[PDB]
Amino acid sequence: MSLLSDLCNLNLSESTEKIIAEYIWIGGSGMDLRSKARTLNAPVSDPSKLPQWNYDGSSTGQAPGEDSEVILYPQAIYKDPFRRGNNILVMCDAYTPGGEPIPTNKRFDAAKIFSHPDVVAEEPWYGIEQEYTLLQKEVKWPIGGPYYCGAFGRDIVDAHYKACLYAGINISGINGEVMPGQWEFQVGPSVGISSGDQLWMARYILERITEIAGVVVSFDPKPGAGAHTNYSTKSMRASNMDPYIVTSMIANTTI
Amino acid sequence: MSLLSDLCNLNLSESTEKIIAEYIWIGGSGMDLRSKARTLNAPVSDPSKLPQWNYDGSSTGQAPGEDSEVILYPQAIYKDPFRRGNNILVMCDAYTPGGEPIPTNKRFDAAKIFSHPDVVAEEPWYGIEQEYTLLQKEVKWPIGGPYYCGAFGRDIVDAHYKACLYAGINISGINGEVMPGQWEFQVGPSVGISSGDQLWMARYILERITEIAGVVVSFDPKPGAGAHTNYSTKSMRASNMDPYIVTSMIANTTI
Amino acid sequence: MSLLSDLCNLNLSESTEKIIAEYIWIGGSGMDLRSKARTLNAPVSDPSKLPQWNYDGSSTGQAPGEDSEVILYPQAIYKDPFRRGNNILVMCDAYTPGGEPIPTNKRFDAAKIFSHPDVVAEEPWYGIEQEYTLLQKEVKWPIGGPYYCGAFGRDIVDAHYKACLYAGINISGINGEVMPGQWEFQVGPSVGISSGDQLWMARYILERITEIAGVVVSFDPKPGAGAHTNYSTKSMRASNMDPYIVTSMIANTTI
Amino acid sequence: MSLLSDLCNLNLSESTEKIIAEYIWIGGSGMDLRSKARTLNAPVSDPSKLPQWNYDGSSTGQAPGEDSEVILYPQAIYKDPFRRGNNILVMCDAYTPGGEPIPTNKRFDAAKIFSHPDVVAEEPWYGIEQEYTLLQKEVKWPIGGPYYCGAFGRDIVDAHYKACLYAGINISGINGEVMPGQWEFQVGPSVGISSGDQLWMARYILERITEIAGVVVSFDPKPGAGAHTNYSTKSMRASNMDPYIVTSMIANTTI
Amino acid sequence: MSLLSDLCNLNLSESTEKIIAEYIWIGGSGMDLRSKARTLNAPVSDPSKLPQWNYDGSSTGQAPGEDSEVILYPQAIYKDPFRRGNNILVMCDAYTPGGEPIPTNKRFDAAKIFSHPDVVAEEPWYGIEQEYTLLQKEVKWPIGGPYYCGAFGRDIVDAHYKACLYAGINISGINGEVMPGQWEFQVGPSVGISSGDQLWMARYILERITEIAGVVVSFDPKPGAGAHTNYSTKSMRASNMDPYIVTSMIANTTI
Repeated sequence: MSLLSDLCNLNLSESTEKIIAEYIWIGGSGMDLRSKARTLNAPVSDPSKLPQWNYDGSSTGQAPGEDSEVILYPQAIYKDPFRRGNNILVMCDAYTPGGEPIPTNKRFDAAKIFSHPDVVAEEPWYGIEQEYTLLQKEVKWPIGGPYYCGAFGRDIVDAHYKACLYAGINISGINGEVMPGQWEFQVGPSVGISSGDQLWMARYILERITEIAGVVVSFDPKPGAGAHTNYSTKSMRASNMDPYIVTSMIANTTI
Repeated sequence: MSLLSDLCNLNLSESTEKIIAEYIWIGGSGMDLRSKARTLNAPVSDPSKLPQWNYDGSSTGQAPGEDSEVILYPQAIYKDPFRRGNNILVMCDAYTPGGEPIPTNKRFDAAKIFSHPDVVAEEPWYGIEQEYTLLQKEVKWPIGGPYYCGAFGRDIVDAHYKACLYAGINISGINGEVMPGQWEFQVGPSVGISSGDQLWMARYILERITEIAGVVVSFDPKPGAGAHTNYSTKSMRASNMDPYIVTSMIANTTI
Repeated sequence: MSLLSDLCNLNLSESTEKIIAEYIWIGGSGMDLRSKARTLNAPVSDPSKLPQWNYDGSSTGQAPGEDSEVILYPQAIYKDPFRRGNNILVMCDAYTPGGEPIPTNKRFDAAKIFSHPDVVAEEPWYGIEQEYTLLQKEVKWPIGGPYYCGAFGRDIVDAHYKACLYAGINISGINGEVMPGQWEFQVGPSVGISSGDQLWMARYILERITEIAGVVVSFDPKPGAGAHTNYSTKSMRASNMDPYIVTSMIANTTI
Repeated sequence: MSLLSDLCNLNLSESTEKIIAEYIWIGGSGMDLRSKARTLNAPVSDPSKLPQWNYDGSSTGQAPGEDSEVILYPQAIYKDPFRRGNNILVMCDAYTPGGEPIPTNKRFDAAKIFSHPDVVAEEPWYGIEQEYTLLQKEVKWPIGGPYYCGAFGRDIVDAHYKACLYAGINISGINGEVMPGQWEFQVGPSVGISSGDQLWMARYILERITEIAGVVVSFDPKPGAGAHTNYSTKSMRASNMDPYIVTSMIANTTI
Repeated sequence: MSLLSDLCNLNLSESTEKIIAEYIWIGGSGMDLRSKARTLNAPVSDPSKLPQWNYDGSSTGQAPGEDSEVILYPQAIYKDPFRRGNNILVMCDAYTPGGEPIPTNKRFDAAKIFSHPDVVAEEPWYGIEQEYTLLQKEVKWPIGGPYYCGAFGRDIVDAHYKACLYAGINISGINGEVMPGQWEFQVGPSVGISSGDQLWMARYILERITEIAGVVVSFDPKPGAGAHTNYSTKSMRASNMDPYIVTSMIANTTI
């Protein structure tokens, strides 16, 4: 009657060489996030050598009826916090076939903004601040002053923090809040496009951890959960809003 | 009081040398599968050295009442997910006595098709796609549009994926879809009769996963579901149907 | 809580040199087995060096009330698949005071039969098949035709099989059957009195695994189940009956 | 909760050098025991170096109101069941300050009896038989003919045996009886005052194991549970009564 | 639910060098205790290189509504029993901005008292005597004369002891009491301000252990529970009262 926990943790270096990999892309609605997996071969740490892939976009909800096929590309390579070992999560972005951004991409524009000379000569360290809430599934409300930096499912938050440490993303620090079940973590001085990458990946990791643990987070402005973006520069040195938009617009407007 | 999982997991290289082996043969209905186990002496990787063994055919149903004796042969030798250690599994095929195929064999015809000089020189690969739904025991209804890679019940599929990786199966990747609880995976470039072997072994492994967990899988097309074929060859390079037939009929017709 | 298995699964080489040893003898009805444990000093594989012991025969129910003293001899040197380590299980033979066999012994007669020059001349290897059923506490009925090699508490059976492999009993393979809950396993190569030894040890091990996992069994044919004998001789090379009677009558009559 | 067991099982030498030690003494009723803990600095096996300590005797009930102070001396150096590692237990005895034994001590008289030249030259060994019952917490009835060396909470007995084998109590075999829940165990060639020391230690370990598991023992003459003295000197070679009395009266009267 | 224990416990040296660190400060009410965390780069045992910090005083209840900033400093070097690894805890203290004491600071007074030339030459050791109670999470009453160490969740106390041993606290021994669920532990020789710091951090450790266990403690004078200090100086060498006050008032009055 065990929840298969004897499995799901097998060592792979003793049986085979193939390593699983999952492809995560932004969904059609702008906040939905969906993924499916494929095997791979001998591990490498260079995203350029990973093969491309596609999927059915109209089924997700970001591609037309006839042009469901929308290609994705590999650019970010990290570790896996739910199937340990050498398994890898890769943050792929949605594209209408032919190289042009999909209508709901908002990734190529950020790439060109942060690759523009006035920005790439600088170091747009965007320590964006993200905060959320952990309610439930059965009641969709938080468990149960002192709550700020306080005791409602702290194990979930500790698991998320340690999984983020393990994965390799740049996270800095967790913090509680007065409103029940509310926390926030800092990602520190990372590149704006990279900062959007880690924000999306960390939201996915949180969603998976909660669904494992028996709860669901609600990334909404009011469950208050929002976003604030700090800016660091070479000269200096909403809970569902797109991180690339806020990070890129600061780089575009300020520079 | 019910903790016996300390058993079922004992190391073998410290007490004895015997290694279990379970014989897997296709049942009478063509989709039902039966199996029983027997010891061995020493580890080996050559299927030709394994001894033969039989069973009572009329009890299973695919043999006559008086001719219940159904000789089986060893062809497949791969590890076991649910007993670990150094155990093996074999995908034996049903045969009438004297080397003649049983009425529900569908193994010798595909073997001779893929051993035909034209086909064997062709060396074709078949990434057969298989679709199914994991329903339940207590309700026998799917676990759970937006469901396409969107959630609950993923752990059974993760366990099955990792068990297939642990075994010798060549699997590719799970694709959650719109139908609740319904998932899917591709096999990949496997050589015909081999592709049928891995499809049957993977179906058995998933059946044991589900009966361990507490769910029941109905592979039938409409409990929709179907089967497709992939044809890659050196010249150019129903969800419950026999993999040998589809991979060989395209081998026979095209070649 | 209820976590006691940390103590149950301790190691002794880090603390002491004393090793437990459990003494098993045939009960009064001819099918019940009573036993307790006695400590020792150093491990050994020679049954002739073990100490002797005696119990209260009248309390058990196979000796006179006043002459309850029933000496027991050591026969078996095999490991314990419930406490592991260097723990051992030892056979015992009920005897009347003075070296004469107890009325319900049926062990010395088989010993002298298989020690006869004729029987030892034609080496009596005995493969014995034994059949049982899995009942339950609340119903005392099988868990839950097609059931032949199909699962009703397969974990109990896998545990028993692996424990038997660990504990030195020469078992050859389990075989699920048509009757719900009903299974059966073959013994294989075993020399007569030895065959009775492994049959009795395997029955005791199954009983203890059923009590550990919390489940009840009935080895009787109809709580139909039965047993057969095989005679592998050098010359040409009831589910609850005493193995010694069965394995020796064919040895005596044929040889 | 699934946690609290990793904490209880933390290794000691990884962080600090301090080792806990608990002080167990005979309570007011003569059968009850009381224990609280102190730290230490370095491991040692010589009882002559452990520091003295006292307590409040009026609260316990074996000291006068004004002279609640009751010094306790270090007696035994043996390990701990539930805090394994380098934790040790000491069997301290009650004493009115100034060297005068408490009326409920009954330990100094046995010391002087076994320290008398005739007895100490006799070297008397006492394999005392102790029998108890494992019923339950609340109902206080047995947990869960054939019962004599039988299936009523056997795990408790196995745990108690394996804990008693922690480099210490010279237990020499466990035993069951017809009375449900009833059990008993025997000690080896214990030297006089030791026999009482190990009997009290084993009773305390059994008490804590039962309270952890979920049962309560009831050491009463009629749960019938009693005791028997055994005498064996160099010349010749009640379930709740004080062991020191019985092991010394046979020492004093015979020698 | 069976998962998350593989989580919350991942190894860090395998993936990233970053180590989490949590900042605990005294709350506004005088007994509330709240904390947030942020990562670092490399381990160190020198409490002079860690970064600075601040938080929301008005939300917590310490600083005015407008000037809510409450600056904090690092001074403690310890470890975490709830996350293990190289994780550390620091006992920061509340200030008004600019280095001036906050109204509920009670740090500079004790620091100057113990660092006063006469006292620091004396360097008095304070074995504070702290006692508390473990009632319940839901009903806040114990789960259950003879109760004086003669149990109500002893596992919690054992866990707290071993956690305090791991965390580097100079603790010396535990004690029960007749009061239901009432315990206490001694810290023994500790240098002045370190006594108060260690009392506060041990209370925090116990608070998190009890909230993990599903049980709430009450640090109130009568659940009774108090605090008492010792004066073990080289010259002779309630449950919520501030340890610094009691340890420094005796330092100031006597010296």
